[PDB]
Amino acid sequence: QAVAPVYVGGFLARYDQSPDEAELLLPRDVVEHWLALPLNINHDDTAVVGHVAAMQSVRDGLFCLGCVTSPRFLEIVRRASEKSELVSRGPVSPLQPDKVVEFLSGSYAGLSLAPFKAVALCSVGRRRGTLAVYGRDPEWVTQRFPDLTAADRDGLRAQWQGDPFRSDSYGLLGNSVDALYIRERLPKLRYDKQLVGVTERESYVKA
Amino acid sequence: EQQSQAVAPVYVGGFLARYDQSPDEAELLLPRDVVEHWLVALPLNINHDDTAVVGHVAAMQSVRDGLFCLGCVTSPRFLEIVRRASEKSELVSRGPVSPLQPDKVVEFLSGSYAGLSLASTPFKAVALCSVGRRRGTLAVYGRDPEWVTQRFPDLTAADRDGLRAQWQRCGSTAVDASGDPFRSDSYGLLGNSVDALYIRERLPKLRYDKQLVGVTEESYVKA
Repeated sequence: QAVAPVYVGGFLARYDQSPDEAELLLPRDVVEHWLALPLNINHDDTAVVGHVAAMQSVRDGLFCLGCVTSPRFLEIVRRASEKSELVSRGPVSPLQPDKVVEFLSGSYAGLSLAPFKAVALCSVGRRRGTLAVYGRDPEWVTQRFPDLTAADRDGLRAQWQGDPFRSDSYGLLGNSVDALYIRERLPKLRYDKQLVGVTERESYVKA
Repeated sequence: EQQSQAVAPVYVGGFLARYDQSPDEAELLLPRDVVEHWLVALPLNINHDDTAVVGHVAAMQSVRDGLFCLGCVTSPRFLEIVRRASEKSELVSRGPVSPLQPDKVVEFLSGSYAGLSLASTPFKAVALCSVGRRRGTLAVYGRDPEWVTQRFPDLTAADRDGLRAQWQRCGSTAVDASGDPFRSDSYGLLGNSVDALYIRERLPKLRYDKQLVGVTEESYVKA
């Protein structure tokens, strides 16, 4: 099923990465101290598509696993995915094509952490290393990140084991044009890929 | 009343090809002698998608520096989709460069479909796209055909007279026959938008085009 739930994993922050804006600083102790959050689209709270299913502070940063569950959102995505050349091209070599997952991978390639508040799926995160990895199996999703240990995954696994989306296709389309003008979006995304060791050769990542 | 001005027609102009630009790919070659020979309004669509016709081409003219065209976006359904999406754009909310009146629809089109692409009897259609494969194909949107043509420094007063004779002569067209020619929807445009995000060097290409055609000197262009 295309509209079945979709899991998304990735780091919300990389501790060894020094941000340009002081406003983006997120030290380890701060995270461990203040450590379900809604999952929305680009910080629009009228665009909640699911929830954060797990959060773990690991060696390199704060890892998160979210679950996209909104039927309204997933249907919009399904329909849009059918009109995407990128999606039609499919994944690399062995991965099974999955239109909904691939469209999400292409559109919201990054994560952004807004106690806490919420995690937003965005075209690219302001913090580096925040690549979003989508998949149908949460176990598979966490396995895409070389940095995570079995113990890391054990902590995450324990955590993840009305329709909140109050937006529409028009809203996502308006957001899509903003994305086109984020400076250095692809370079930033590729840098993130490198930092977290995730490749398009073993995931649905499009950057 | 206000949302009415938003869905009024939108004119778009720009070069479909630059005679001064040597393309790396042979399939993109379009020499002046050829254009003249080849040179009933052509349809205007979104990224060469036949189910996404939004208007027609009002004028086409081979000038000194290339093939220039002027199109008219008329589709009520497409214009309404664009209007709704434009209300949810941070880019559009920031508005245009000072003197220009904010125009959500025009700004959304300027941002999304910043390029023009010719669909090679010889001429079949013109496509609005995120960025053209031929350099210098920047798309300039506006509510007035005259204003749009005036954005391009290369065009002479004589060049504009020829284009004008064409669009003032262009009354009703076959494309926009007895109804909306658009056979797509917001989902179709949304799907196309993800594709645009992965076009390499999109902004640098758009910036290069803008300078090449002198539009850098005021308009709704977002790049």
